[PDB]
Amino acid sequence: KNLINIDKPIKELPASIAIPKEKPLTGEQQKMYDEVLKHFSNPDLKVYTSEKNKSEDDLKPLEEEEKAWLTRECFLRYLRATKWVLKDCIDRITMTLAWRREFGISHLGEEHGDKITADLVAVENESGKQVILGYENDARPILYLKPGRQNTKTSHRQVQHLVFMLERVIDFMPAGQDSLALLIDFKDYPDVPKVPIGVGKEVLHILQTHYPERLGKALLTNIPWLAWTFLKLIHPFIDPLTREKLVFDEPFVKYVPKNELDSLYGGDLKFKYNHDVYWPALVETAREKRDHYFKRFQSFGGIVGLSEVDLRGTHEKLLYPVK
Amino acid sequence: KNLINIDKPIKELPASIAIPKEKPLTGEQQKMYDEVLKHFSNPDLKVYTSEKNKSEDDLKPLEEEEKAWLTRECFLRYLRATKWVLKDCIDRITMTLAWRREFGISHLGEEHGDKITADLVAVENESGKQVILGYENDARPILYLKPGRQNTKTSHRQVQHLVFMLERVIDFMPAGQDSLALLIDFKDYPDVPKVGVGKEVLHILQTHYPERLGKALLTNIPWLAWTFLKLIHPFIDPLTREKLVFDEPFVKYVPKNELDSLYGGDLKFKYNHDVYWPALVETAREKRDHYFKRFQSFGGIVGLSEVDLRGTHEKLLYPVKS
Repeated sequence: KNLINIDKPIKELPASIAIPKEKPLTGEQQKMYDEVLKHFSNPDLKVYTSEKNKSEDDLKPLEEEEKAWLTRECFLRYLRATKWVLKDCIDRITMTLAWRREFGISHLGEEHGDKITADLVAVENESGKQVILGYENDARPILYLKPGRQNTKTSHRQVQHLVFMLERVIDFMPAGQDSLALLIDFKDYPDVPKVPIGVGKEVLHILQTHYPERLGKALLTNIPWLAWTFLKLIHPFIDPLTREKLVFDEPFVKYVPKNELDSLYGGDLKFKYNHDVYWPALVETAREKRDHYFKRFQSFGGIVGLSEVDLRGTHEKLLYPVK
Repeated sequence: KNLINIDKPIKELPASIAIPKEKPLTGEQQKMYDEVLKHFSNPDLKVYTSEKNKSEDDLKPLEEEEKAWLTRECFLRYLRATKWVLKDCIDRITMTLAWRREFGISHLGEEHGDKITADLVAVENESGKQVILGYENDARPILYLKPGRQNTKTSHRQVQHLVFMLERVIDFMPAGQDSLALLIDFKDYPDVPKVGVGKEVLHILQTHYPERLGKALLTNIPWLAWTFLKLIHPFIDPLTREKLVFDEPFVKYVPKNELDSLYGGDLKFKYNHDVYWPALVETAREKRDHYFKRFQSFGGIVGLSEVDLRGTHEKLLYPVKS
């Protein structure tokens, strides 16, 4: 039958998928990067404790978990997102640090004090409306979004749930990659009892402001007829780089290995969502990844600027020693 | 209290809305335009009789009603849409002529032989899912699209209906304007009985109606869809996103006395098919009769200006270069 029955996240990137080569930095880009590193490596630096309630009178230094989040690639994502405008890059990183503090995820895990816990959001995922499973052609972990399986009413918890899953998919990043792939299925799921808007604006703000360069590819399917037409109509007018991220009306297998894809979309993975099995496995797997990540961070001096290639790897010597 | 009950299309652009003056052409654009004019003014020109069934062995000369469609502004719309690439402009105009013939609308009206008649598509508009009414700040006639009021099963007739309405809003273009404004309401309408096409509609819109979308005002957008629009919006080229309007008071773009009260305007409009449809069709018909009569009075030649065809002044504002 060729189908592979699976019910838990795939812990590692298979050796069959190579890690895409990283685009090189120009002498000047390398110079701006050093400026960002210097700024955040300042032992006296203090940052706002909140984004929404930002106050020049309430600043706090970088904690250890924050220094571990301020990585080489974190700097690069912001540098590229702000089009290498040093001042904007610094400001954005600072505001995301403030937001992570206000939102309750600045500690890199509930085990370090995060207010956003697995138990807090677990109910939101009981119908499997979001699933982390598999990796695509460019080694990007896959996040399935199935709005047609909505099981709860509009609430702020829905936002915390989304942020939690995004942070988890990020934990699943293999060494050498920092972008994810979203597979969005708009189909209606009647088997899922439907529950009987402010959240939209907060979701948008978070996605556009605090997760720069995370969208590697977006695979769309079962798009509503009318929505499809509007996408086709505006498509010729979307910036080249962005349009290349959008994939639709194409074989998903063309972008995702067959054994890494849900059979529901042409792959070989016979996946059925079972909460009492999938959720505990996801949380634990993510936990082990961050434990390793944080342990490496400490073994390398616990300083700002370390590379995620090194933090997520096991090689003895640093591939990217800090200047 | 300050509302106005209305149940039929507004026939003329009010004197209170000025027609935006057009930008003059550069010496180079002018040169290219003359090229288009020369090509389509060729007395020996023959063009395909169909787009989908295009055949080099089946070419027919331009009929009188087609020369009337090949206006100065028709050439310019295609020139602008093809980024002033002569070869592309000429090819596109030719395929649209071929498409209009195959689709059944190459005669400028059922009165001249159009296969697409008002009677043919009338039922598609019974629930008022599309309405032509009013003009906005830039004198663009307004076309309302209420997909939540769908009253029929999917079919090619729905396509014919859409094309018919587009051709009608074009008949409503005031002299000096050739772009329309679309007001789309995605709200669901339960009070309306419920129940490739999508691909055909896309092809027509993207290929045979260049530069017609002046403004697209959107409202009652679904939450999830709204998020995607906001997310991709920063990456849409400037000119295109300026055309899109949402999360803004429509009155900012449409005079209140030209806007449906459901969206903040003062027009209290209720769709009554037996009243609205006959008026729309007749008004459009009268506009087409005038347009064609003017065309004939000016020699019935290719290249005439829609400003002159839709106006009443005696002397031409845009004489055709001999």
